[PDB]
Amino acid sequence: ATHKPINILEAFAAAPPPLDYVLPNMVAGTVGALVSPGGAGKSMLALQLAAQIAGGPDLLEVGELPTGPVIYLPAEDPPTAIHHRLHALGAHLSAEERQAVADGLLIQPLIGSLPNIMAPEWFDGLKRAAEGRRLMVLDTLRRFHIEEENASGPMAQVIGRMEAIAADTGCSIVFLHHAVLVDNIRWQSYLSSMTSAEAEEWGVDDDQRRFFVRFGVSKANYGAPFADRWFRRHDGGVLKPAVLERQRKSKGVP
Amino acid sequence: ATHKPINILEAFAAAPPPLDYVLPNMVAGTVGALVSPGGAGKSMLALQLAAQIAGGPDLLEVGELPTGPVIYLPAEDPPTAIHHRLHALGAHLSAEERQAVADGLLIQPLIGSLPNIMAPEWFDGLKRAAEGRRLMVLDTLRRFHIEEENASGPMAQVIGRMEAIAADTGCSIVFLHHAVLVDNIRWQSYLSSMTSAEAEEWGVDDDQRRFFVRFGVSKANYGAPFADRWFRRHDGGVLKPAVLERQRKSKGVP
Amino acid sequence: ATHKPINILEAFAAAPPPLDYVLPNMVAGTVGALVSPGGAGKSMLALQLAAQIAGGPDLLEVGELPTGPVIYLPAEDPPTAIHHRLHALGAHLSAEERQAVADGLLIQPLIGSLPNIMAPEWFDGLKRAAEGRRLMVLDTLRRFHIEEENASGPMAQVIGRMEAIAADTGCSIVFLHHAVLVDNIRWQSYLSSMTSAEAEEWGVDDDQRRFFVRFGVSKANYGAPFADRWFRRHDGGVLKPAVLERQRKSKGVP
Amino acid sequence: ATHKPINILEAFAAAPPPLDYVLPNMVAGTVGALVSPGGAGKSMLALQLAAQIAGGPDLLEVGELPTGPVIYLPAEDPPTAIHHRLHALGAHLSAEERQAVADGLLIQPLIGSLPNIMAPEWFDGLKRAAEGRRLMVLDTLRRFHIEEENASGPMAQVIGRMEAIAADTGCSIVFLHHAVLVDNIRWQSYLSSMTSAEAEEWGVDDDQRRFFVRFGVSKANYGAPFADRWFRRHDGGVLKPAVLERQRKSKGVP
Amino acid sequence: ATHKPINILEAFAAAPPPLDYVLPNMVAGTVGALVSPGGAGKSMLALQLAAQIAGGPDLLEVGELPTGPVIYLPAEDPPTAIHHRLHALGAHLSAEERQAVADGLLIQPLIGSLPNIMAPEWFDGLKRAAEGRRLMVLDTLRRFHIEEENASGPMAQVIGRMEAIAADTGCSIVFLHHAVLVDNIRWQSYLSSMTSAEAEEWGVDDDQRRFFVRFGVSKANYGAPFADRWFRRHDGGVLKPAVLERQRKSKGVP
Amino acid sequence: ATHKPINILEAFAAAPPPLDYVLPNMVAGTVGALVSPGGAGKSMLALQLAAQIAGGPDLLEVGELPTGPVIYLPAEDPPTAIHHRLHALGAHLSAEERQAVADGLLIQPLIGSLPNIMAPEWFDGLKRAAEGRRLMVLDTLRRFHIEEENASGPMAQVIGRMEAIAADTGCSIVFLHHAVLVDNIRWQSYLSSMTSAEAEEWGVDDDQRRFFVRFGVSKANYGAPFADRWFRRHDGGVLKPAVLERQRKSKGVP
Repeated sequence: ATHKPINILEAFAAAPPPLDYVLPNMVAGTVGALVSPGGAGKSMLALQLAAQIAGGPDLLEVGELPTGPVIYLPAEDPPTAIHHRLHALGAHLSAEERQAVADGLLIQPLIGSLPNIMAPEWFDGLKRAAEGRRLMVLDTLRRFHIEEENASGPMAQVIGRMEAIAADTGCSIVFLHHAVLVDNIRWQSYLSSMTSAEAEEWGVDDDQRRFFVRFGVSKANYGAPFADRWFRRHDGGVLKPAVLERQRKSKGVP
Repeated sequence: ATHKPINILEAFAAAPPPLDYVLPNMVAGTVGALVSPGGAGKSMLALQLAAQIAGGPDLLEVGELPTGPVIYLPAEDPPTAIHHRLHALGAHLSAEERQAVADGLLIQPLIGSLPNIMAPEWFDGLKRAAEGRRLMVLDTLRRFHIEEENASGPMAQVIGRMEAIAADTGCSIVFLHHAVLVDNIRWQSYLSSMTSAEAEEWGVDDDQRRFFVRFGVSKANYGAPFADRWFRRHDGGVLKPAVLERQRKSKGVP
Repeated sequence: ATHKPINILEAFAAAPPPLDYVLPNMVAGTVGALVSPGGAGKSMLALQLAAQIAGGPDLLEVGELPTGPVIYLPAEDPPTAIHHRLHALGAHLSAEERQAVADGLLIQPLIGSLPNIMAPEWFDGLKRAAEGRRLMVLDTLRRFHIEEENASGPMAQVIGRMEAIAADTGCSIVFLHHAVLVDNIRWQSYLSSMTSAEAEEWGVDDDQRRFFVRFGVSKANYGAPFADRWFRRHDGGVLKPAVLERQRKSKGVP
Repeated sequence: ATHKPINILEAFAAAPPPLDYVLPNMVAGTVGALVSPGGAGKSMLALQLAAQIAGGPDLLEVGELPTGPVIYLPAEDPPTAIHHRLHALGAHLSAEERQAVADGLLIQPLIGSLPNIMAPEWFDGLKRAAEGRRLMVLDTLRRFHIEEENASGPMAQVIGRMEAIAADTGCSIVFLHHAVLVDNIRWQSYLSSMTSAEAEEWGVDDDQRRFFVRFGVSKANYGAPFADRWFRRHDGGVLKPAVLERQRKSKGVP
Repeated sequence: ATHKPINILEAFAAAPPPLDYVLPNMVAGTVGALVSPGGAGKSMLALQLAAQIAGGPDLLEVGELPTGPVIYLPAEDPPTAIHHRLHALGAHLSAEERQAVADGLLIQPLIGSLPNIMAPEWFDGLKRAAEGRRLMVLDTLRRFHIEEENASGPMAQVIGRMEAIAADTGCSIVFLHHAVLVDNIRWQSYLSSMTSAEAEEWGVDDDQRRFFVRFGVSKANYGAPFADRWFRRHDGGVLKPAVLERQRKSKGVP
Repeated sequence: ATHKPINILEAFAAAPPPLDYVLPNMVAGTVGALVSPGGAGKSMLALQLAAQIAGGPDLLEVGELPTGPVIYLPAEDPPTAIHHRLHALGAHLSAEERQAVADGLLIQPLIGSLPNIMAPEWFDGLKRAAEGRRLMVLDTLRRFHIEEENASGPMAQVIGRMEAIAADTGCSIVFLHHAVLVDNIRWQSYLSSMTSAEAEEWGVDDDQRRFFVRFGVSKANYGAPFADRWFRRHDGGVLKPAVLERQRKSKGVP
């Protein structure tokens, strides 16, 4: 990506247009990450945010977000599993909403395709796939490079190429990560399953905490504070705002 | 392999067909692993599951599984040893069951052949061998690559190529591994010899524990929970269900 | 860069010209660093210092500094965020001061441009951009090389190239670094958000410490001591002196 | 090496031919190791075992073994030391036995020859020398490769090449190793000088333990258990059975 | 460099000429090192010893040293800083002594030049610069190579090249090093700022210890023991003998 | 080096000639090492053994050793230092002995010559220099290679080349080492300065233990036991048998 010098006098003289956020606290045209241990629900959450930006409803009740074409690249899930996940989500959408989602969302399975962003063929293809789009989701980062995720140099190159695509096309990029990488990212969100401790704190008996997960923004530079959110895992894993009440007075001794 | 974009509206519109499992909790067309310390019985278990999927009887009493051509690639055992294991297993099969196994199972010894999936010759050969088959078993992974199993980058490439073959041919791949690879695998099963503590728990005298092993699925993303299984080692190591009874009231002080 | 041998006799007889400092304690024509944890305010401080040297006012109350052309290279901030930062700073500048800054400061966004000082094309371009200039700011170092920052050999080459550019052109270079690498630098400054301990030491009640940050020179070889400074964070993050006084007697028990 | 698929039906119907052991518990046509600290007596034991298989007497009292041509490759001992070792062993052989050994054993000194199994010239030469032979002994492994023995990738290739030679020619390969690397071997034997604790356990007074060494198979997959053996060190280092008996009641307090 | 065989009979027959020392305990035509933490005063001490060997006075009161052409190569200090140090030193030299120093000392700044002794261009240039000279000072070693100072192999090559230049030209080489290299060096001297404990030992008030430094030889193979020296820091850092008296009876309790 | 197969029948039928030792317990035609911390006296001891094998007297009173041409390669000492060392030693030799030493000993200084045995030019030269000789001494190993002495692979190559030279030419090679390497060597000797503890044990008062050093063979496979020897350091470092008496009854409390 190449940029023209900033017009300093203009920036001083007039108020610049408000920042454009693709996601809460994430500026459009940049790279971000969604992290959590495997199985926490990143793929489901990612699909839901993708569907919302594509034009679907705000089922997650995060802020209302601008709409634009979205491309989701799942490289770890078998296609038939994705079918089932979409069918499950579909139960939460009206006929008009299902249509809007299909009109703005592209899902291209890449399991076994071996994408390597450090290879010209894939960098070129990914950049072309980002053109005209507002968001690109990579699930997960591990399958889009062949470097050591512990090597700062190689990873600075891998992440740098995502920044190049985003800056040149305007299409934001969010990669999922099972868990440095975070040091090279300016926006980071996460998923954290409800712990036994949190279960007691929110009046959820153990045995049931398996159905709740919290989401928040762990790293951001701009925008108003985004409060952590609790989601309930419905049939098929679909996430929806949880209805929970703080257990001010303990039920026993935590 | 290459995939067609997901038809979103169709996925929403009607429930997709049920998932096709090659093994308990493992989706057909993906890669999985069977792990345990050396000498625990992976080769015998693998041969039995292979014989089952090939069309043989469900001697292991694990779930009922779809049948299809199977290719077993033992790269560490002397060919004559494989003959002894087959002969032992044969004593548990009727005439028609032996014919069934023979018609659907191919066993190609590779000791001394040095297969290297990162080499074009072997990748192409292994992919060709997977064509038209339901399952391919690699025994063990160590002899199918020349990388440092501690290196995430190189191993991501090795496992990645197995995913390419499985997704492209539809043939599932399961590799054995002597006790990371777990991080890059979505399905994982294991074998663990009966401990002295477990022997006490199941009323099995110590010294006799050497004849029992437990089999379970430690990592799976889809499907109903698979209950751990206890197997009894018979002549030649052939595995059978074993009917153990948990000692409710201990025989003494464990 | 090339230097002429030192004329010994002349150095003895003539009074050495006063050292030319681009920044407090930093000799013009050398490389230096501004260090701090991400989010402490390096980008804002650097911008204000750059505006001052370019010809703007001494808003920070640091020593008056020689003026000269300045080029600021932000490689991590999206252009729109820079527009906003400039507009905020502009509220502290008169019409004449705004023009002075615009006349002497050049800001070239590099997000996604992937600069690599070890690559001929980039070394040449950066060297070319340093010609005729007083100061060049790299924000941050991590985005100007693809090496391991903990590797002395590689970083010697990276830092060495910045030294070559500064020496040959006369343009000083200051790179930002998010909290080894300081062992290769002769000038280092830092930013440190006020801690609870420091707030009690300076008469700032807790809950208000979020408004203050300290700036100081942690490594220098020449010049009179630069006293640590406390800055108050104003709208948009603009830093202003806001003088504090030491709390001789504690307000309680620290 | 190349193998023919296993004829399943035949393996079921026909009784598998008895496993052919080159050494106790070691299947002919595979790779194995003899391990111990330097100086324990590996070279002498290996020479005696080699002489036996070549057609000499069973001086060691191990199981009678099939006879066949043997090639011994000492890469660490100067030729003159080998002459002396042979002369010492000769005192235990009759005229007819000496001739049998000379007829079936080939000893090619390689000290200073710098064999490297990873080099085409040496892999080809060693493979050629294994043709038509029953056993090939490498003394010791360290002098047949230039890799890091603690590096799994490189050693996989080194050991893999020995497996290829053994499988293709039918000639078993046993390499000596001075006390990871055993994880890649299926057969392992050892030598261990009698310790003070073992001497008291076997009725040997201290000060005499220097005369005894124990031999045993530490890793094996097939065959009836081989009982650990105690050998007495005679002139020149020649090993002979010398049977000991367990000391039921201690001679004091161990 | 190339050497003629030693004439043994001649060496036996008569006592060889006395050893030629370039510095205390350091034989002419070899490599040595001056080590200390950064900021201890190595550059000033080095310049003074250089000025002495060049023909200046023995201000340091170290042994009397043979005179000869000297070349000083400071690669980290801005040229203008060197002018200030020379000017300060000049105040301690008479008119004739200044001329003496100027006639025998060459100072070639190399900041930003990036000398790399492993590169043919620089090795050849440095060797040419050593021709006809008595001493060459490298300040500091870090800027004369691009290797990992932790790597024994590469450093053995770097130091080796310095030995080649010294042995071939006869010009001794001393490199400064900010606190392995010691293992590959036969002569090593150091600087260590006065500790609070040492201050007490020499009746120097704390807070004033900052003006004293001790110089010594930590590694030397030949010559009479060199006694540690205490130096007083004067204006501009110029070093002078300092006449300290050891406090026999302590002033209080150390 | 290449060797003809061993004539087995001949080795059995007749007693082979006694082993030829170049040094106590070291077989001629092999590689050995002399190790000790720097400054212990390896260079002096090495020169003395070299002079003895060359034809000089057994000043060290080790065993009487066969004579043959010797070449000593000092790569760390300045030539003039070697002159002084030889002159010192000369004081202990008669005119006839000095002549014998000069007739059989060649000393070729290599300081700054940068020998690299892994380079064709140097391997070829060293091998040529070993032809017709009985012993070659390298002082020290570090200066004859550019590898990491901690890397077993590279070192196996470096040492292997010395074995190649020795085996092909018959010239033994002993390298000195300041202190793995020892694991690759079959003969090792050492020097150990007298400790305060040893001083008391041999009735040597402290302050004087600096004049005594012990020598022994730490690793050997053949020959009769070699008892550790105590040497006294005379003028110039020349070593001679020390006249010491065990302090059976302590002088106080050790």
